[PDB]
Amino acid sequence: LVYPTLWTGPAPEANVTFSGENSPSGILRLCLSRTGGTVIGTLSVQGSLTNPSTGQTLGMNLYFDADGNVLSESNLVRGSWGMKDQDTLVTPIANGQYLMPNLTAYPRLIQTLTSSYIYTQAHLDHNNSVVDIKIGLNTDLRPTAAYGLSFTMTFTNSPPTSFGTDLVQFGYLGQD
Amino acid sequence: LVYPTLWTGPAPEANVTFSGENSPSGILRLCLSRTGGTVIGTLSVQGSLTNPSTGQTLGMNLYFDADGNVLSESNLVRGSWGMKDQDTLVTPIANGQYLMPNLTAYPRLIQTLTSSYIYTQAHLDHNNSVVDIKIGLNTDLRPTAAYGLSFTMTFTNSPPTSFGTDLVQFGYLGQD
Amino acid sequence: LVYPTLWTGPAPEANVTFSGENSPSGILRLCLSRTGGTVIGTLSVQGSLTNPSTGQTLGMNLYFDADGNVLSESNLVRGSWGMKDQDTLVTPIANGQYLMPNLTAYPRLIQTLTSSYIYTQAHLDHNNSVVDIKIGLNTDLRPTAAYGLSFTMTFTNSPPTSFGTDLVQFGYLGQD
Repeated sequence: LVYPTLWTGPAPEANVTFSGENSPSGILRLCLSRTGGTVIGTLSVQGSLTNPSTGQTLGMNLYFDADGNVLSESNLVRGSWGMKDQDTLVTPIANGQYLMPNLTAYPRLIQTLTSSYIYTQAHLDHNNSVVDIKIGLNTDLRPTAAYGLSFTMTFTNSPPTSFGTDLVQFGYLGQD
Repeated sequence: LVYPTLWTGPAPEANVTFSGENSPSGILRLCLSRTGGTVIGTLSVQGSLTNPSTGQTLGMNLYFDADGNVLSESNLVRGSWGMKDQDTLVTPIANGQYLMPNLTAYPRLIQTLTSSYIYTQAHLDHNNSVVDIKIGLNTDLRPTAAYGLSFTMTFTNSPPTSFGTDLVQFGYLGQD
Repeated sequence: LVYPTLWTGPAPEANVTFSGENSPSGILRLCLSRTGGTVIGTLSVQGSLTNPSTGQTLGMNLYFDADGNVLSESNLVRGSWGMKDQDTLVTPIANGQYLMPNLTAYPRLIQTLTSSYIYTQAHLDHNNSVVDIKIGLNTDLRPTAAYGLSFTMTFTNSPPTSFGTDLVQFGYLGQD
């Protein structure tokens, strides 16, 4: 048993709208691969807010069904998520559940467990400005969702109009 | 060749006894998977100390035999370390050596090599306080032990009565 | 598919020459393994400068051909890069492209994309000094190089006459 790889594609186009935004104004480069029990995530985000949002934090939620497909309520455009085949996405995902966060380790809708979060930080293009990122495993999700993956970015002060981050990695326990 | 996965299970109960403590009062969520020559670890820790520990540091040591079994003298109760089968533990570990720290990269009982340590840090439930973890590969071990992982946690001042960390990750070169 | 593992070996001898030095005065411990779409790197560096360097930063470039062998112009001596067979190093590298950074995600010769970089940090043996490490995916190349992987270490003041880092990890998306 070798597991599939779920991703947004290597070099995707604008594929994420942010809270209170009309059209998609950011690119999310997410990719999940697995060995043994462990899923490994790689992440990089860049966007530009069309409005100066009065708030030091800004977030972005992924919600998945039982097979690992992204649900429409997510901040990611459905089109931009699938299985890795070479340098492309394969659209109808199969056996995605294996790359999702383990439901016993990271119980659904329980926000009070530190053990279900990953705190990390990413560097920003301009200056040595750092963004804190907080990833939430199964913590933030809608009734319809089976799994989840929340990304919350806090800025040193007020978010810039435009930003790109570096490549940030993370690991967590896979389901099954 | 596909390697096995060793872990404390996905949602273990109290399973570590901290130095100077009578009963297990801490939960260690550890998991080691592998591809190629690299072993990937995920760590998350929660504890509470029945007495107020006069000391900034707080450690816990794992000692393994040749097959990758946790030895009695470890801070982990040995009932709580096994192979992954779905969400369960399998108690006779077979071929665990592949997840142990490479004996040539990280020689036994040589504490003077920086290359044998991983310095990382975790976030603590309360505020955002950090705690510095220092994993030591084969550095701290008993005579009878074959391999070792030692975790030391330095708190910014004095350890709290109770605490839970986020999910931390680390990689190292595997044996064989 | 099961991908190979490329590395400098587990406990290599002096195998890297720093920009300006005539002989190798450094030890690079690097290993790349892969699972699914993700390549996972481990890194620790030890070196000493035979002169006092007027330069706060310090850097070493790896340049690879189509199969993932290191070219001569790389700061790493060629002798010290190969495939993993247990604790040894196998020299005709076959099928190494899979461990190299994906060319669609991390375009060649392009340095203005933050997404092509991995900012991280290592701890230095003496005190709790950190050194900032910036890995560049295909950003620094020679006309002959197919792929590239550049490490730049910025020190808090001038770089010391000798140093050793702890073990540091990163992930990126692999080619094919």
